[PDB]
Parts: sequence; structure tokens; C-alpha cells
Amino acid sequence: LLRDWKPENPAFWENKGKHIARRNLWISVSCLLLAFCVWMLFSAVTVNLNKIGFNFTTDQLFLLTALPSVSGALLRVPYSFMVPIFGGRRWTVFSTAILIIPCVWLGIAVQNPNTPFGIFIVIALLCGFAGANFASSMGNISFFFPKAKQGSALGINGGLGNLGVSVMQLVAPLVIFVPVFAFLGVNGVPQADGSVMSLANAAWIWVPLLAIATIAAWSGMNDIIADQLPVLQRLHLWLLSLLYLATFGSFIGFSAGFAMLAKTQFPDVNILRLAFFGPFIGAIARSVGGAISDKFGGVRVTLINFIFMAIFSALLFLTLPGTGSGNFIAFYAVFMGLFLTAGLGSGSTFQMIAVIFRQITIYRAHKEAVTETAAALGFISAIGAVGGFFIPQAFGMSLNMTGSPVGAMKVFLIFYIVCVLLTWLVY
Repeated sequence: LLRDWKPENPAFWENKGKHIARRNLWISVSCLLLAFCVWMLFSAVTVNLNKIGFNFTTDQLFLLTALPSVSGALLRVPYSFMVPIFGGRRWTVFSTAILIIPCVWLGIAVQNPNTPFGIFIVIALLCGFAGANFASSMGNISFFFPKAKQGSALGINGGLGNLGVSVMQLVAPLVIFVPVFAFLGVNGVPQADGSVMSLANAAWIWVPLLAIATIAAWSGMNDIIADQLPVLQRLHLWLLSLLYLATFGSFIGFSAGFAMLAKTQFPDVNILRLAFFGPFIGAIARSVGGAISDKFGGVRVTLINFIFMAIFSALLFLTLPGTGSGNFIAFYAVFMGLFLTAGLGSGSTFQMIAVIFRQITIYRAHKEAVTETAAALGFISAIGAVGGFFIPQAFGMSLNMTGSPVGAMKVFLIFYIVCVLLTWLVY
């Protein structure tokens, strides 16, 4: 417990503040990165699941990758309010050890080729629990940095927690072709050209790394509905929460979907070998986009951006085999552009919402607008994660009813266009 914590005063900070804050920042970043690794796990397990003994339909796999985001987008609003109670250490220790549950469990189901779809539901859920660790890891570290250094630190904290998608989607398809836990009896299943596939690996790998990050959480970290429900009801928390759906939502959605979509249209290719550039270029462009959202205009960048997500989305139609050039590289490039503008906008829309909530709602109110803005950020991120349920669920429900991704893709055009015209009109 840190009694007497006043970090604003340059003296206290420079002498014995910034070192506490920095340590807490690095522990916080490792736990967030792993939480994202676990959160988006299914995105690279499902592409392999039917290769291992299972017989799951396409709509089922897409439902699996889209399912976690339903549990994460709903638990962020409680997780944020959970930190000023147990402390951002005991609630990092706890909120990080309970991921061992779905990791060790998912390592178990994947071995049994007779296990029911119903079990992978509750594992998709419990896996989705580690997407609420963003809200709590973002609430917790703010106290550690001066009211005028919370820009850089939050940027590093969230901005690296993101990277965990990109990391997991690269560690996981690389480790399965190595019998690391064969001494424990982990099933491996042979495939063309010597490929032996132990697919519990991609799930049991994180049990050690999550342990270490739990102990360091217990060792190195320090414990230091009222106005929120007000801030919510204003009818401009909604047309804004929508734009962060089309940006951040479509970094999550495409993160869960892209591996699998690129499996159905192009079975002859090996996507796990290169599905990760997406989420990586995504995080980088995101935190790059945050920096130019206030250095070249807020609304401007979001606009010119959505124009590019709409043009990319329409461009997607000309690559799918059958309804256009059945070429993979073009499909890929267009998806990279999709991730790029998704992250770029994902930032451009956040600093925008900021300078429209500590601005338009700072005139009615100089330290009380900070509250409303904050609450609006919590909401918008939480209702920003339920876009990672939608996109792969629409690829699912399009491949199910029609066999094609076209039925969902058109909805994506319509969405990006309406979004463009709504950035146009109001803001």
C-alpha cells in the first residue's frame, strides 16, 4: 500500500515517484500483453481445429473466434469499477491467474477429438474474460503518472497490450510444430512433409508466462455509477461510440476473422505463416494515428481514414475467388490496408472523442468534464469490443446462409459508407 501518494509535485515524482510509476508500468504492460494474447487465442486455434480430428462447421468456427469479444465487451464496465476496491495489484494478480483456467482447459479439449461444440462455447467465454483486463489495466496505471504525463504512459501501456494479438498469432502457429510437452503425453498429429502437430502447445504455452506475470504482479506492484451514469445518457455518446465500432471494432473483428476467412477462400495457402502482419501493423498504425489525430486535425484524419476503409472494403470484392480475381496476394494486400486504416482510425477516433468531450462538454466545467469524458471513454471502449463479435459472426452467418463472404462484406461497405457520411454531417 502506498500511503501518501502525490505524484503531481515535481519533487516527489523525480525523487521517489517516477520509479514506482515506471516499475508499475512495466509489470502492467507485461500483464496486458499476455491478456491480449489469451483474449484473441481462438483466431489461430480454429484454423487448425478441423485438421486434428474435429469436424466443426464453418459457421461454428467463425462463432468461436467471434464469441470471446461478447464476454470481453460486456465485462469491461465492471472490470473498470473493480480496481478501486482490491487495488490494481491484487486485481492484477487475480485477474491474471484466472486465465490459466481457459489456457490449461483449452489445452485439454483440443486433445480429445470427440469433444462437444458446447464445451468450446464456455471456453470461448472464459477466454473472452481476458479482454476486460484492458479496462482495468487502463484504469489502474493512470493514477501512477502525473495528470500531464498520462498521455505517453497510457500510450505505451495500451499500445503494447494491443501487440499481444500480433504476438500470440505468431507464437502459436510456430510452437505447435515442436513437441515441447510430449513428456506430458501431449498428442501430436502428423501432416504433409513431416509436420507433426501438437495443438495443445498453442494454449499451454501461456501457462508458464502467465504464472511469472502473476508472481511479478504480487511482488512488484503497489496498491494506491454516480457521475458515469450521468455521462452516459447524453445522445452524443452514441453517434461517437459508433465510429469507434468501425475502427477499433474492425481491428478486433478482422483479428479474429482474417485467419479463417483467408482459409475458406484460399485452402491451398498457409495463413498462420503470415496472418500476423495484420494485428501488428494494426497496433503500430494505431499508436501512430493517435499522434497525428492532434497534430494534423482530429475530425480530418478520421474522415480521410474512413474514406480509405470504405474504398478498401469495396476493393475486397475483386479478390475473392469466383466473384473476381481468385488471387491470394491481392486479397492479402487489401486486408493489410484494412488493418492499417482500422488502427489508424482506432486512434484518430479516440483523441477525437476526447477533444469533443473535454470541449463540447466543457462548456455548460474544467475538472468536471474530465469525469464525463473519462466515463465516455470507458463506455466507448466497452461497446467498441462488441465489434469483434460482429465481423466474424457475419462472415459466419454469410458462409452459412449463402456459402459466401459477400453477404457480410456488403454489410461492411454499407457500414463504412454510412460511417463516412456521419463523420461528414455532425463532426
